[PDB]
Amino acid sequence: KEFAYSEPCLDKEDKKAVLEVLNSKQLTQGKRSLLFEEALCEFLGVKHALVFNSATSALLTLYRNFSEFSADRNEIITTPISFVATANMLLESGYTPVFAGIKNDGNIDELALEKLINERTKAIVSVDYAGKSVEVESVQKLCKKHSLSFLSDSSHALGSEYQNKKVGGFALASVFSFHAIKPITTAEGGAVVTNDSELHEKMKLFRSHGMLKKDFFEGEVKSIGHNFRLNEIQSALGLSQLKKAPFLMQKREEAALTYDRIFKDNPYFTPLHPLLKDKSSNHLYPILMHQKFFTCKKLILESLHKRGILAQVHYKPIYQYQLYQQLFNTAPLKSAEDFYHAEISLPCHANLNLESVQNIAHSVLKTFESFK
Amino acid sequence: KEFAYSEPCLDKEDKKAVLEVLNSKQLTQGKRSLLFEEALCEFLGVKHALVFNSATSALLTLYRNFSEFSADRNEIITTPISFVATANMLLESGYTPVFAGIKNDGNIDELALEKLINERTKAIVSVDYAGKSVEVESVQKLCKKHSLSFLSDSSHALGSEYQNKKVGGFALASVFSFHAIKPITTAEGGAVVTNDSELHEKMKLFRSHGMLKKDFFEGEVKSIGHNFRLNEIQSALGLSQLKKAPFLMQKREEAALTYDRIFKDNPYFTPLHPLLKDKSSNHLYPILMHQKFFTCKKLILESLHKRGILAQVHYKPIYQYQLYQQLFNTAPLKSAEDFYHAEISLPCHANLNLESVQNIAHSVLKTFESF
Repeated sequence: KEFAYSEPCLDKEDKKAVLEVLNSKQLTQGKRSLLFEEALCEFLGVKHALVFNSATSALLTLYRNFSEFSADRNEIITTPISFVATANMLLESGYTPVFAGIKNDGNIDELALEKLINERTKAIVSVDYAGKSVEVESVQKLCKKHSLSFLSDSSHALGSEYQNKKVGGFALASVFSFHAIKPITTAEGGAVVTNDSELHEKMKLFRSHGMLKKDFFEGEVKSIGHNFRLNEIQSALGLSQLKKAPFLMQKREEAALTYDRIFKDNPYFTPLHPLLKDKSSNHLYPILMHQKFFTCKKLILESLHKRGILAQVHYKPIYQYQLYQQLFNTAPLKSAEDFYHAEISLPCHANLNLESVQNIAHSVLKTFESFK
Repeated sequence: KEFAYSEPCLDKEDKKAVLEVLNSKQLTQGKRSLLFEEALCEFLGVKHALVFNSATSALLTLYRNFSEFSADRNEIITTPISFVATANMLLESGYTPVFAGIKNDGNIDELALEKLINERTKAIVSVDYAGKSVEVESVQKLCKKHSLSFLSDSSHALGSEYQNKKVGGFALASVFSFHAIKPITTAEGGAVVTNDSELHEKMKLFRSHGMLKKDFFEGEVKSIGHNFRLNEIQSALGLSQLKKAPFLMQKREEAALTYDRIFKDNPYFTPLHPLLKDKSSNHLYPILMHQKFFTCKKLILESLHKRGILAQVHYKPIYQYQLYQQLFNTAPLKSAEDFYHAEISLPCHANLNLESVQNIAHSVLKTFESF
């Protein structure tokens, strides 16, 4: 009885909505992506939404279009505790990533950003790690104080709130992901949401060949564009999943709460969930091992896998990859290293019932006792 | 009724294939894209196939990866008669397009190509117009001679043939589209096929974050990559569609033959379909107006639309786009400007029955008669 760390959660209505699209003659560039984009705007309380084939494609369109590029303003500060894509797309946009420290919770350290700004600094890119909001008030005030763009990678955090308001409209722009195992899914897919109308329209054309309507037969191209559209089949699934996002988020919060209960005051590791101040998407359920276990990681992990718990680790500090060590040869950050050595993401998704969570939790405990 | 120039043609097994995926816990990065890639290899007779979210992503991926970029060899020759993405992706790859001349069959003229090869030339990019294969054997030589890469944008041409051999394994790599209205669809999708194993592996990495699998928990990244994966839902549809690609192509062929019959010896335009010498995918059915009609295109098309025929023109020559003026200022080519004014694409797709074709054809003639 094997448990992936996350799974898609599709139901009858989701399937019904996909079938409906298979019966029509518009498979792409149609009503359903617009409908999906409108429903996100409503859901998040923002003005503008664009859906893409992936969040990685959405990150790129944002990075390329928030402002024009200047070799004099070429550094962007971001976290090294993110999926590599957050960084890879900076490089594809011509920026140099500058890596900040993080906190116990895995989020970018709002205190340690000051130290790192210089003349080259163009933006801060934050990540709502595990779906937990970063300290928005701070980064905003800092970004204003320094004429910096605030960009939010909120891939994990569709549904998450900060001071009882849903993440999405705190930054110049925010990226979400609808990858298979994310809070809601379109199989693959992402979005950029924004309150700036000019940004929206500019990254709308980047998304689709830079084609402006004209004759009906003829169009105009003033700038480059790709084909990063999200098709109608995946838009229908998105609509359908969105309509139940608060229910799905609550099923995960329930899993989190069962874990907390059973894990309370254990001698082995610190779960992050009880430390939440606002509502979270609960994309991941992280535990942070105590130092004594660091040299056991792999053995701890293999021992979990053998019990059917396919635990993962989020994330390897980005600067540690070969690509980043060749380009920047970055000096390690202790906040990053410690978190990486400590973090384990346990199974957490909407489809896990009480029994499975109980079994998994008790079983995690047996694993750590196995050592000492 | 209202006739769009092309449509998807899905059936009950297409619909059944998609449901099997929704019932599964694997919606992306799964068996089915591998299977679809495999089935594309078997269909084409090539060693490697990679599927992407769109043909534009496949192009960028090929363009960025077929060789390392050098400011010295920064010129790639291509046709101006192609969808824009063909060039937008050259710009994004830092190359400069050199627009060649076209034949009146819409294809890049394989003779006006030597004139253009200089010191900074890296590759030739042909487009298989309307599914018609370019003069492959003649391009393979001009590229072998001048040490250039041959890259084929065969977007429209899955199923097409050259000297009774499937288009796909003639170039260094070939790109196909599975967009909603292409020979087969995955709604949105594309592919790069190749017989070059090193290039396959490199493009595979570019398609997915550059992530190399180490053990279960860790990987390595040595070069950037994106997220241009095709998911399991569309792969499943791809497979179901590919299995009937020959049937669908033969429906489009029959529709073209009907047009051909009704249009025989007409005094208004010349259709391209009868001119073929090899099997084509028939992605479009192009007709070329006689010179004396160029002057009224706007009114001829509006009255075609008026009768319900949603005809289209492929293509506005790429250099005419504001963007390409600002950059290269390109002086018009006589062959491409002509073809542009002459061309109208009539509806052509697998679901267009005999009555419909016989009606559209009749309406087309009536519209030209009234001028």
